[PDB]
Amino acid sequence: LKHFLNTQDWSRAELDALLTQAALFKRNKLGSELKGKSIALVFFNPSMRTRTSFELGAFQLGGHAVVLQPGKDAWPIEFNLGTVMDGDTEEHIAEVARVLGRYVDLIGVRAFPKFVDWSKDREDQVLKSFAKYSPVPVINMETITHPCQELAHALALQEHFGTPDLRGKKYVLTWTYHPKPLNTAVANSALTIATRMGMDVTLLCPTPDYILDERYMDWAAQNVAESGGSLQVSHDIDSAYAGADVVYAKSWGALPFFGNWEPEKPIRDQYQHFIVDERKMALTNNGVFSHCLPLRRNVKATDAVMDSPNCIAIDEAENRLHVQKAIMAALV
Amino acid sequence: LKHFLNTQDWSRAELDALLTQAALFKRNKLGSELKGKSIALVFFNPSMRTRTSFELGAFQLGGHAVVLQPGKDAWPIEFNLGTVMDGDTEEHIAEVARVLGRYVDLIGVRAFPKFVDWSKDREDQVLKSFAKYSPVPVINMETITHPCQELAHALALQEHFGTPDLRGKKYVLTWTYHPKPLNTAVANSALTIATRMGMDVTLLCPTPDYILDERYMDWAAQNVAESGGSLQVSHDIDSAYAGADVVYAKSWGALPFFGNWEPEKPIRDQYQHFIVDERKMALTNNGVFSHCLPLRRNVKATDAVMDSPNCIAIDEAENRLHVQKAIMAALV
Amino acid sequence: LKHFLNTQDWSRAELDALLTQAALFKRNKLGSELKGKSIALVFFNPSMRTRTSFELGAFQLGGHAVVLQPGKDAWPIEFNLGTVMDGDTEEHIAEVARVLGRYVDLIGVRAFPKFVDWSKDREDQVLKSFAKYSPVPVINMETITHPCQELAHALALQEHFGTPDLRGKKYVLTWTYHPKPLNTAVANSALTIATRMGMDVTLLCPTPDYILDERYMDWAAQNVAESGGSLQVSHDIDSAYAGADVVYAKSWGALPFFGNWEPEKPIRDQYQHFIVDERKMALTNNGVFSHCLPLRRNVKATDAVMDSPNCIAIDEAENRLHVQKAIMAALV
Ligand SMILES: CC(=O)N[C@@H](CCCNC(=O)CP(=O)(O)O)C(=O)O
Ligand SMILES: CC(=O)N[C@@H](CCCNC(=O)CP(=O)(O)O)C(=O)O
Ligand SMILES: CC(=O)N[C@@H](CCCNC(=O)CP(=O)(O)O)C(=O)O
Repeated sequence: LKHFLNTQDWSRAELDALLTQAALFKRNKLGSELKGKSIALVFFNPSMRTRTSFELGAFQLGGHAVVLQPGKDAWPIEFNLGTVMDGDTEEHIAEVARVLGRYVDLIGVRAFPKFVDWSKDREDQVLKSFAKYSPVPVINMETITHPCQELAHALALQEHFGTPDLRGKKYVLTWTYHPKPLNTAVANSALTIATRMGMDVTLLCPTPDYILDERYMDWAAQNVAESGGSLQVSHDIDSAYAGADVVYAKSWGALPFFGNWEPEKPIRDQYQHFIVDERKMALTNNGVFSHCLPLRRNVKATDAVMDSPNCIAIDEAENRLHVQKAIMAALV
Repeated sequence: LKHFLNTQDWSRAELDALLTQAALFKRNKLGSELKGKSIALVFFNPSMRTRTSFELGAFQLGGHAVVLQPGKDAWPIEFNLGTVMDGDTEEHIAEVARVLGRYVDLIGVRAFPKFVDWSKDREDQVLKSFAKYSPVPVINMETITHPCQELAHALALQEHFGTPDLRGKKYVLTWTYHPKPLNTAVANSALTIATRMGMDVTLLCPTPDYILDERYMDWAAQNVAESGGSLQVSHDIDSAYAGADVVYAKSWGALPFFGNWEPEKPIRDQYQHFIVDERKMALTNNGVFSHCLPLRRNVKATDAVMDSPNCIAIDEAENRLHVQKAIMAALV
Repeated sequence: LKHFLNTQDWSRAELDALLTQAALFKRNKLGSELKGKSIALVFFNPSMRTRTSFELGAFQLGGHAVVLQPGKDAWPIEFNLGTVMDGDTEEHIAEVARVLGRYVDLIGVRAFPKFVDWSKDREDQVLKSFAKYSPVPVINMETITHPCQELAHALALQEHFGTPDLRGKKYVLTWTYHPKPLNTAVANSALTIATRMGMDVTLLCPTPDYILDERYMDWAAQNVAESGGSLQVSHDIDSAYAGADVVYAKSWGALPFFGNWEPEKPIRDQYQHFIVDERKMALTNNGVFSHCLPLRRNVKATDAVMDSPNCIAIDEAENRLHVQKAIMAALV
């Protein structure tokens, strides 16, 4: 059974076919690819774009999305095997995925890490469990990676440069400030897709403590080798932005401080100057800027940057709708 | 771009066309005016009728409504300009409205005042922000006015009297008791639509402290002058109800006590006799009674009044569905 | 007006027609029985299967379900008559049911007992109120009985034995452990449907304190007399399971301890050995096992039992979709 858990699992030809189908759906939004079909959107965390885009996408293709929120409207789910369920969990994922599999044709899942132990969060237990027990295709709506965002981001870049080939472009994935420590998912996905696209990638962050999990650094290295791009970690803002064609900002908490955020709070607080402003964007090569949203203005990016004609964040957000429809159509 | 923020913004011919389209939809509920289209219903406060009527209306016209609840399922939104977003707000309305504008064809918004500072609440910031940044038509699902309710109310009155012309009718908008201070929205809208319809309007309330914001008193005066009706503020129950053709009850907190409700609590508590009972309705001219709902029985109106054949509250509530479909069809 | 509040209210011929229509819908899932129609699913308690199955069922039949959650998204409702609504309740069921009746064609309701006074919970006030004031058919989505579950359960049994006639089969409805006291609804429904099907039923529970309310014991006795089966209460595990063809587990709090759960906590804690494991299932006559879900593994049933080919819980859960579509089609 084929799922969409990570782009890294898909071949380039498959990914390209997805992006092309996405571009096609953007031209002809109404279709019958999901006529009489349905998808269960299981959210363990908040969402505005994801929930809206998937719901509308199912509708535009003649299908129906059922939005569920365990612990809110649906019952809380257990994921550990062989444990004695006497805690807050009412039922086990083995039952949930099998039942849903009798109702819907597709299952989307969103589950952020708990932020207490990266060792456990990095295992992607929720997503894997759904993929393991579900008799129907599973779609990652963001767990520790965000493959749907990668494709929306990629398509938006191809549309901006007027070509499917982004090789050679200088891509800067930069960390930015935020009062609280966030999921690395989007950062991990950006690194993954930018290198898979064969761009010259620079991971710009404050200190080595903010470097992404080895898993994704390794995925990127393997991708660079296969696509002809390049990977590089930098802590110097000015040299990073220099001549950049793309600047993708995202904030995340240092992995080494998982479950121990108190001491890392004073650490990030002294780097809020990583905020993407006009000055830093001025060093780029008339580069485009984007963020996955939700973004806090004057914290992650200044108002000027967000309103500049070079910010393609809205286009990228719109593309979430088109690429997800391509993914559902492919899996169905 | 044309929005439906307040009936006061629309011409009489436009309003009449809306009410007639509403009456038409009531006869033929299924249509294709919204085929393949969608509306984002953004609720910042609870709702039963509004959410249900809009959702079904979109469905009956071949479209789809996506229900969102910032702070609940969607991310909390910021509205102030140029501020440093380091508080509870994750993203700015500028982004939210622009993103939604890439997904849906219409945006409905419901946001009650915060009840801390009327000076700020009366600015209708949420609604205006959506209308400002949204590339698609915005619909007021109740903020400080409730235009959708005005039309449902108006249509129900025209159907009751068997005519579109309500000029000459004596209309009594009366305050009623409630343990807590409420939004003036419905009261403001009633005053607005009743005068726009050219009726002889009497705003019956306990003391001058309960008179509506000048903005709406002025809208009503201008409406009276243009339609040939009349406006009047009264604090005497018996003289108000006398010979009335319509009695519309609603409770609201005194504007002068915004952000300082403690001292106004003992003030309303001594006027719970404003409750619409058989006695007061007996003074009317076989007048009809209505309320926007949700209504607390034996507090705002007695059981007898609510069950009398003269209560048209259910009909008015049903009409929310029909007029809103007319509004969406017109804006699309 | 015909509602679906309990199977006990329906004749055998009607019930059989429902199960047959259900089997038919399972073969041809898409239809037009609810084209342009809608159902309001009012949930006062959590749900995953019920909400999903009804929502999809409405969609597959060309209709639309509107999901509501009083106190969450919709306004809190009052049910007592003639009371002064100055509490947490904003509106009365008389208004709610009448309004909904102007919007939707069907009303589903889910409302578990409050667990403070069985004398009040057993009156089924919410369900009855909706059925009383609603101008359109009402469907029990589980209150103190769960008729939709009975039919899903019944159909699954008929499919398992390859016949509509389950007379003669030995049916064991057994109590099982759970850290907290639960609703007896499913247990009451199982007893009701198993006897209505004319099986030899044994209610296996720890002590006489766990025997179901007389109402359902009496329904079962009347059913046994009419169908030719048999009813029996047992407290001995081994003799109960012996030669059983069906084993339906469910946990519930002792009725005599309603509103006084502290002393019954230590009572159930000494019977967690009622958990359906391989040993007990080994005594059966190659009997099938099922549970309504959500089920806690290793608490209500061991992992081995849940994964055995004799567990038909997933099939039964799937059938919720098919029988509910038959019910809606019949009531519409
Ligand atoms: C700060 C926070 O917790 N945010 C998420 C945003 C994920 C990307 N954003 C989306 O997928 C858009 P939506 O569907 O509206 O959430 C994160 O940092 O991982
Ligand atoms: C007491 C309270 O906060 N209520 C609101 C009711 C608004 C009119 N009522 C509606 O639009 C009906 P629904 O969509 O179900 O809320 C108010 O007083 O402004
Ligand atoms: C422990 C608990 O409170 N549970 C309920 C389950 C009812 C049957 N189960 C269902 O109808 C499935 P769903 O629609 O997902 O709830 C009870 O014991 O009465």
